[PDB]
Amino acid sequence: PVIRSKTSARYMELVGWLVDKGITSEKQWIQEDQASYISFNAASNSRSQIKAALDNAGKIMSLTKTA
Amino acid sequence: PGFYEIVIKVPSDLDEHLPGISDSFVNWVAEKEWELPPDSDMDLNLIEQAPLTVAEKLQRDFLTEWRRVSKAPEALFFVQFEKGESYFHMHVLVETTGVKSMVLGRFLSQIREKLIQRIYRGIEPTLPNWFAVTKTRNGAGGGNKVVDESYIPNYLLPKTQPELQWAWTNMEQYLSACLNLTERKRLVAQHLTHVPVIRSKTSARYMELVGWLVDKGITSEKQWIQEDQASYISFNAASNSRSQIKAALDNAGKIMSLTKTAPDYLVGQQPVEDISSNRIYKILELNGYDPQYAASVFLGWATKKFGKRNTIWLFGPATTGKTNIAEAIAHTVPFYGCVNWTNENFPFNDCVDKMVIWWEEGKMTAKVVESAKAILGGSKVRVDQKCKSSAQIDPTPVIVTSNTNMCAVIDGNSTTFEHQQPLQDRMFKFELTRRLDHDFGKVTKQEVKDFFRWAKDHVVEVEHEFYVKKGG
Amino acid sequence: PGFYEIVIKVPSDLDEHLPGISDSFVNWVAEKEWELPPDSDMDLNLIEQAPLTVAEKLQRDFLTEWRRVSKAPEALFFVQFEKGESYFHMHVLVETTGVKSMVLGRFLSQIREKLIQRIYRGIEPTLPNWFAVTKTRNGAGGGNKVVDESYIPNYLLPKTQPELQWAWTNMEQYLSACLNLTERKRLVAQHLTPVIRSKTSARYMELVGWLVDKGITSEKQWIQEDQASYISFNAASNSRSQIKAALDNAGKIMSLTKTAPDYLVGQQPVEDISSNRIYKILELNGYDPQYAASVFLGWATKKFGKRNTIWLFGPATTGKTNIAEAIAHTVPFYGCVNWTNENFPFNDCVDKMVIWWEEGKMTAKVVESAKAILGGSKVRVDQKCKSSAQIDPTPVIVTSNTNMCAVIDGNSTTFEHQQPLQDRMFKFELTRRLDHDFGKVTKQEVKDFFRWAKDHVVEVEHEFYVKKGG
Amino acid sequence: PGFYEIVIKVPSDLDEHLPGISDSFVNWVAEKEWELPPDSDMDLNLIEQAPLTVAEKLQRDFLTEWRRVSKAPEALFFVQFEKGESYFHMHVLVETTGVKSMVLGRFLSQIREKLIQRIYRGIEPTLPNWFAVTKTRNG
Amino acid sequence: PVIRSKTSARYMELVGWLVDKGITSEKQWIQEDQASYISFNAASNSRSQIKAALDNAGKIMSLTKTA
Repeated sequence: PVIRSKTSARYMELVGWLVDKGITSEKQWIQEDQASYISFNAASNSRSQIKAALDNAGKIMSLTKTA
Repeated sequence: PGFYEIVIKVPSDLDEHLPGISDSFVNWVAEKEWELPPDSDMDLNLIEQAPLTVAEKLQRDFLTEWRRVSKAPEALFFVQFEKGESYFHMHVLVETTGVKSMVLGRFLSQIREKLIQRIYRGIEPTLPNWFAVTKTRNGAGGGNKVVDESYIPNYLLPKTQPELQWAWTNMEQYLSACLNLTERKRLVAQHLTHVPVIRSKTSARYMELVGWLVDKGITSEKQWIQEDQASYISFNAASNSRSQIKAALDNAGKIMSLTKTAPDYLVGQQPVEDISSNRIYKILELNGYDPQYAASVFLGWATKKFGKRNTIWLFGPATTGKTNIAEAIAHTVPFYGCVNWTNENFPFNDCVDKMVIWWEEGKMTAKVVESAKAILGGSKVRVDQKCKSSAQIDPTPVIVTSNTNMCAVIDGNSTTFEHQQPLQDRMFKFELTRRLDHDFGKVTKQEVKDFFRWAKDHVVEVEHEFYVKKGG
Repeated sequence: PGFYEIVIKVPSDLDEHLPGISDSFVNWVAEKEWELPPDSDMDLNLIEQAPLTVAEKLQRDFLTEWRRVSKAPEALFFVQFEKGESYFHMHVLVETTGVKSMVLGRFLSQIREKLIQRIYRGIEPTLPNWFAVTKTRNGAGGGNKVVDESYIPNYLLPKTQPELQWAWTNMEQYLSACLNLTERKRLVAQHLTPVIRSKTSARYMELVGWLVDKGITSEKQWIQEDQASYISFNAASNSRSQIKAALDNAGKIMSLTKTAPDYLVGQQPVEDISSNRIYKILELNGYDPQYAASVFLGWATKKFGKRNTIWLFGPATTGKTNIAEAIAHTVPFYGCVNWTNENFPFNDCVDKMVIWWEEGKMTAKVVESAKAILGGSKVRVDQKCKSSAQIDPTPVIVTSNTNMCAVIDGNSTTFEHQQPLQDRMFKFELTRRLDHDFGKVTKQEVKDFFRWAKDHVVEVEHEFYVKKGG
Repeated sequence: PGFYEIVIKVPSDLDEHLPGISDSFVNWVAEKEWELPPDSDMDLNLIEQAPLTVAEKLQRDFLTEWRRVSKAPEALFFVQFEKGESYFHMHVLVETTGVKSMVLGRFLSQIREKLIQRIYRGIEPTLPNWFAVTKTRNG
Repeated sequence: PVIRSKTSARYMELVGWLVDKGITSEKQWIQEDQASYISFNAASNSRSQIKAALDNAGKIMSLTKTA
């Protein structure tokens, strides 16, 4: 299935925009744009979301795409 | 433009929901037959008849009352008659033009009363909350849910023939998708293919606080109180505000770890009007060195302008116009670290995750001479740590303030001089032999800031050499 | 000088937009040919012929009528004949000289009627809104838009062949940019080149302020000053989620801001120093109380640096602990260095203003950090079950009876770090024992001693042995 | 001493707000000019012309009608013409002496009728409530 | 400063009754009035409040009263 909501669509768009630039960890986020980083880090549920997004992007890049 | 999701339950059982209804109403509702348009692939057998007419009358009266009470006949709307699992309802949508959130409650009650007095003719439906508006939270807590245009293709259009019955809307972008599954599916697919930040009153202030903190140079709780104790206390009243302090501190640290150059924080803002009063000026003029040339050399060394020769070495006994300036610089910069010359295995243990490498009364070691030459010659290298993993040390301006000849690189229980020329061709020799008086006073951070700023107001041609020109 | 943006649609299809037009007009529209200037890179094939004549006549008559209704023949203008996606239009621009913004509709209608009666000969174009003025807001609620000279190179000049057909203007700076893409692009490239208010936070701020004013060190003093407040703030659902935070915040605020000398300075002057217990202890032992008082004044005010430490050496029960017992009770916060714990000896000394060392014994595990702490130098040390913390230069006092220079290292001792420690303290020789009727030192006695010290300042010489009493 | 906050929305477009206006009015509004007084440092280029004359005529007739209906020509007042982003609005203030809050509405209606029958020459501006008084609550 | 609320007043009355009746442990509460003990031991949050009030009463009696 593909549940949708106001909190999941933003996360989907964020991960889709991140995987395009090849984000590795939080270090690359500040290099690209710290404004968007602090925007999401301002919330309280983003701490547990960024850690999962990093691993998800890593696992995706390694299984689908090739160097 | 936002919209309000109004829920209007369509009475399914006219005998139970509308006890005592006149027979004329039921006759007129049952005699009205409907037929889908010619270009409509929807199956009419699944769609009802009397409930369809009831929903049509209800939504028509609702739209009429809304246009009459809001004075906005050109307002957009989107009605969709569906069939719930146990009762019929409608996902009515009306724009917020001319109707604020603090007046919607009264208009809803007025429209409900008008519908009960006109359609049902006084008889009020006995359904659990037959007329209400979607809220951001269940109960009387959350407020009116002001959805967006993306809510239509995200919940209404995805529904197909089984749950769909009819729909009415004046928007030009959802005209053919009223009674056509193909158009609805096409719009849903287009919306999914089309699809970042979030705007909130609680995050907007945090985004400015994190930017003001880095501007003021705060990297801990003491620095926050140094500016204003009341301001710091205001941002730590509740647990949510307390965790915010730690989050902001961590983010500010990780950001400062990736600025662009150290001088970005050391260089002052406003110019200098009296440099003679600065202690650095007197320290440089007493040892026999042109303050202007020394300031230019310091600016070029801190800005990574020399590259290979981007290093300064203050010679002469300890505390001779060498230790005071270095201590002031270390106290001014956010983080610092003293090179542990005693620990030849991991002398850079204290210089981990630091912006400046300070060598206070310490001799050069041969165990980290090759790796240190890379950072001194403008090159990156990942050195080890004391019981910790390695870490890349980007080209950072190193400052040496020792008394013994640094060329005598020690290699354990002996001494060598093979690294004399290699280390001398990438450092500046500052023969600061003059000793400061007991009443000289320690240099402050504002003094270092003013010195670094004046270094920019009076720039001179800095020559890449070993021996720095003295004050003639 | 501003300009008015008046849109004028050019009827393309003369049969549909101008029904009933005479054949003579169509003949003139189709016969009049046009040709770009010699220095024009635009393609004439893409530019239509019939609409160009109509646009030229329209703009000419419009300028002629404007120069008459405004009384400004030398006014600047800028016309650009373009081609929309489904209808032709012109971005006519006229200066605001002569004609105002409020009295514009009348002149516009008059010019439209004249243009009709002249070119179209009574027949009015059937194009929806074929003659109007660009408003400041999309709708029936906005005044006439008054653009500026910068509006041309930021909207009209960027446009290209698929859009443009012709343009007319008298400005010396925009003549070559009317029928030339190179000049248009050149001009386009040259012109472009926290606090928070809340009822739940105000109470917390007021509580922090009251605690800082009264000076609540630990939780015990809270109940002493007020019990109802501690009961109310503890009755909350979170219980003890804010009490400890407020205590730590107040402690840190009072430590970083104020210091011990702020309170050690006595208020009123000393009336009799001989009656003080510290003075008697210092005099009976054969040491000039004046130098000791000056040393204490300079030590709290961290004015010695390396030698910013006192070492009251002597046998036990010789007026050594009696002074520290009062010095620690007078100051707000106090601690004790645990010499037995070689790993974390500074377990109790956490954010304290005065560090008292009772029967201290230097160890090899903290011989480096000790030299920096006692010597008035910033240094970071690892805390017990807590992160590291920098102990800023703080007055430290020792009251041991053994040799502090002896560095213990398990089942042995080394005197390598003897001179560094000897050159950073003030050794004493207090051998006289105090009687039972001497009594302990009070809190006011320390303040009186500090006041007498400030009242009698002498040169403090960096000597190992303190000057004895002559 | 209190004052009544009166607001007058000057027609931003006479052709759209005042349909059928006489030609003499437009001619007088266009041909009329003004200059900066001696003790004035405001740029005349930024200040409009026709709106200035319109506001002057409006405030003059309003003050005359108020002094005639109140029988207090020596009363205080304060008129200030503004230039809004969407439309032009005037801020008129009159003393609350000799005029109660009840008869204030009747006097306002009377002067409005006089203005629409004399100034506008029987033309009602299309702007919503072109003339009214500010209340203590938006509504 | 003092927070005002029903729970605050209830806790104040509780600690007052405790320090008046000389209660210092859970045994004395049952010895005097075993009904209030079971009444306050129902809610989960009240269990921590009981210990907090006990400690507060003990400290208050140690600071004010003497041996």
